[PDB]
Amino acid sequence: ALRQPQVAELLAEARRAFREEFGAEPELAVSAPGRVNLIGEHTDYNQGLVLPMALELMTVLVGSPRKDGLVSLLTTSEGADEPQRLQFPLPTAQRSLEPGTPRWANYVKGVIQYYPAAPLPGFSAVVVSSVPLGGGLSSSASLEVATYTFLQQLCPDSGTIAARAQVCQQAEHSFAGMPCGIMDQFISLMGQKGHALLIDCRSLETSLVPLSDPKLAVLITNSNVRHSLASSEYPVRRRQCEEVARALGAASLREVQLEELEAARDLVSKEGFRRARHVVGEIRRTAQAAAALRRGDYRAFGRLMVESHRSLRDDYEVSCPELDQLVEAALAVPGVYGSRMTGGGFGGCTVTLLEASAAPHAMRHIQEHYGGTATFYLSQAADGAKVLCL
Ligand SMILES: O=C1CCCC2=C1C1(CCCCC1)N=C(Nc1nc3ccccc3o1)N2
Ligand SMILES: OC[C@H]1O[C@@H](O)[C@H](O)[C@@H](O)[C@H]1O
Repeated sequence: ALRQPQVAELLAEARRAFREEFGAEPELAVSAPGRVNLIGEHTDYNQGLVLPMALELMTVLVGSPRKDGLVSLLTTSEGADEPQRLQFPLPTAQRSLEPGTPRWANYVKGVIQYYPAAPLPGFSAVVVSSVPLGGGLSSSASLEVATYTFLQQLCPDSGTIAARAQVCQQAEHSFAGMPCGIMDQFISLMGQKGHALLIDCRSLETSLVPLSDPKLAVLITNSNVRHSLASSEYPVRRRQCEEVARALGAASLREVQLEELEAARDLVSKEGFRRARHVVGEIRRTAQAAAALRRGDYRAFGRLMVESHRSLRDDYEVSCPELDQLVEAALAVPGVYGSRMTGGGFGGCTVTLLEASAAPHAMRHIQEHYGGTATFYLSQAADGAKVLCL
């Protein structure tokens, strides 16, 4: 059985908690979703192509401006580290915000710190989410983009959608010590109901690709494991990629194709060569997968998904036995087109494209084959960041 999601239920929860917490009805509501990457993994920081969609799993901030220049936060999200409440003054020229405890508030502090428009007033907010915290569906990008979307109501920015992704990304880098690409923040902002989003991470061109055929489902399976390497080995992959680009005199691996890589094998470590083969291959597969998805060629799409996983398992070596066993189980189920790890790896989630009617059978079979305890979301493509005046 798939874990259910909510929206107005989250707003009502947010709202009740805020009224209890601050003695007044909140003035403002925002939402930003988590994401699944359908294909195009470890390409965003390589100026590659990614094809994410926004989930119905989302973060909701409910708040009001203050006159006293301080920020007061409650989260009801479980899994959030103690305390559930934090207050801090706004940063100034003299005194910047600092990352620390509790860690959940670092995402909000980071976005406030890098917010490009003045004057930013203080505010009171309640934070809720259905995005499982650090389960591999970009809970942190959902919190950053919801925060960003809230600040825009306190003090409108004059900029682009990418500029806002970059701020949220700077918060992730500087306040959470995770040097991510733009994919997660970009999809949280840019998502549309019934669409995946093709992101060119070189040009920052985006295209909404239809994905709401009722005979098709996206099954997210959470391994409910996260090896420490998810955190430590992510920045290592970015450096090895930079090292290969650098060796080949390329601005980025986007500029490099397997032929040029094959010819500069002497110029690069055995592992360097493996990381680049995945990225160069993964960029190709993502363009092929976009072309496939448009035609409604799910069989081809699924094949490209399996190739992405094999590449991530063997060349990028960012899978783990848990994810591999989850992908093995999925590909054994009749009506499954394809399965792969999604996001950073070393745990988190798999994404499976399958005929809707196969989902019940696939969930039973994945669970019985999974040596741990799997969690399931059946995900339609959802809207990106929204605002509701209360
Ligand atoms: O420990 C890690 C390791 C790296 C991945 C990651 C975490 C934690 C950090 C804060 C405490 C819980 C776990 N949280 C997130 N994301 C997040 N999204 C949130 C939305 C609403 C409220 C709180 C939220 O925390 N990501
Ligand atoms: O495709 C791998 C992805 O890993 C995520 O953890 C990261 O936040 C994204 O920016 C992207 O690099």
